[PDB]
Amino acid sequence: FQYNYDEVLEKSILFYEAERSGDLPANNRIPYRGDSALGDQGNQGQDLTGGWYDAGDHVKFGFPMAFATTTLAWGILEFRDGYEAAGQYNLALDSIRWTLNYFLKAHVSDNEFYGQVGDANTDHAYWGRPEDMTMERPAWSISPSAPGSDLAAETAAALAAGYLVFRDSDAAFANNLLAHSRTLYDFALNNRGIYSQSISNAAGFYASSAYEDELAWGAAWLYRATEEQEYLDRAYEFGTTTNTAWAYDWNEKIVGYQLLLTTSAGQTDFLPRVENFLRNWFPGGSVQYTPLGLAWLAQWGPNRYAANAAFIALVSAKYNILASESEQFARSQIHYMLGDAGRSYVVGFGNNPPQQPHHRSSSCPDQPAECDWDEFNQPGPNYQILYGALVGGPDQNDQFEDLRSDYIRNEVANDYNAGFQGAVAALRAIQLRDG
Ligand SMILES: [Ca+2]
Ligand code: NA
Repeated sequence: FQYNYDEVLEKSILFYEAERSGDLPANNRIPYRGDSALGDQGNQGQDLTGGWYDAGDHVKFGFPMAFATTTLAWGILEFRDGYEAAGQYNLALDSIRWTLNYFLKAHVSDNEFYGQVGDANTDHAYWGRPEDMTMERPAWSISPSAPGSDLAAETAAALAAGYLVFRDSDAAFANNLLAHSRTLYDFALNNRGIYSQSISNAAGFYASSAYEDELAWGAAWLYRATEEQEYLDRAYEFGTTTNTAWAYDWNEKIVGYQLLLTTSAGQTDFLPRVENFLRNWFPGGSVQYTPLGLAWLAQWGPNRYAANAAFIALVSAKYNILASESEQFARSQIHYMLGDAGRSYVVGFGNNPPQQPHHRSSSCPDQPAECDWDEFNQPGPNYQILYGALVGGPDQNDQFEDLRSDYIRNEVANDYNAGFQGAVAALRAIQLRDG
């Protein structure tokens, strides 16, 4: 079946706009959103306003925020023609300019980087508009005494990918991103550790299992950006040619750097593991499929895992790695999400989309009405439409209740849309083909 990818891209970008924290521009397209968290600051009063709220909450979780940005940037680089065909290319640049600017703010000095604003427990205890928050919002950083090679190298990857994206429109901005990428990557190498041990507030939410894959990923991005041999050396030092990724996601960069190195750097040693990942996902592999055709990796965000795999498959296809099966697989997954199994899983799009995403700001009625946990519990649709949000998804039998309190299936998050959006742009690009 066919879907309007131009509309999907427009809406996915609007989802990210609805996640913006800080001082919103005059041209803000999300009418229920206003200025919020203007007090966000470091421990010496450094400005930390901006960035994205992670999910349906108001925490700024730097690790997924950075990974979502690296992934979105990669899709812009590879599938620029799809974004352009859709009229969404400059809106996509404006989308990630938001988080790139936040990463610059968070990098307060060479070897201090702010990785979280908001205490997840006090943040999640509040249900209401971000514009109405009154609780203390602590900020935490990584440093030599409290390292985070994973967070620092992921942010370096986002900044290096950002340099590549932006050097074609705002070269001064792009080259500033590159300078910070180099510095953060050096910090990551010099001060080894797991960021969610150093910023332990993150450990119940975005716990990092290992940092070596982020070291390889940051090096691969900096090699693409600079072509300096020392970065390729670092990629080989930290990268695996013998292990196959379970997922491409905010925690596990393995197939990301393997594919990036094979395609952008021409390093075929990593190619067999890319093929293993793809074939694990394709029908007949290790990932179970629901009866209606979703490749269902796990209970949490199966749409996210499949959309991420579809993204990796479409980058692979672009570079003529298993292109036929990759395109077929990716299209099957994205089209599942768009409506092939009977409903859209994208809020505000297509047939019978979810109306109750687990999301605070869209759950609240129009100002000046009050908003509290009653709006969590109320049995009807969210008062605002969270256009473009890809929800967590159905269970393994394609069941979905569309209940706000079903926080697993009705979850929305920055990382959920990041592979998805690039995959949609890739499918839009494929439509440009002769014939
Ligand atoms: Ca990792
Ligand atoms: Na404003």
